[PDB]
Amino acid sequence: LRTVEMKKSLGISIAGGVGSPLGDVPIFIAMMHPTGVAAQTQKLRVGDRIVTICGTSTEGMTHTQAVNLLKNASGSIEMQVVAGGDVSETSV
Repeated sequence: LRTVEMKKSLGISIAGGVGSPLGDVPIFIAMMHPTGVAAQTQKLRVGDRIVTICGTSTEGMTHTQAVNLLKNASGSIEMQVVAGGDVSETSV
């Protein structure tokens, strides 16, 4: 579990959520802009699953809900993540 505080775009591409094309899966980081704010933290990784955003659980969030929250936010944006662990995919 890692907790990150970012100030803004965040420079991440998020995927997953309730009702995703693969069913209800945790929100996750699918890509990251190489020079963006997320990259600059050196604490987020592609494949991280997002457990909380702006101090609230992602349990039950759809992809649209999570994206709208992140797009709308400014100031300090808290995120907590867990590593994907190569559990549901494999890094090559």
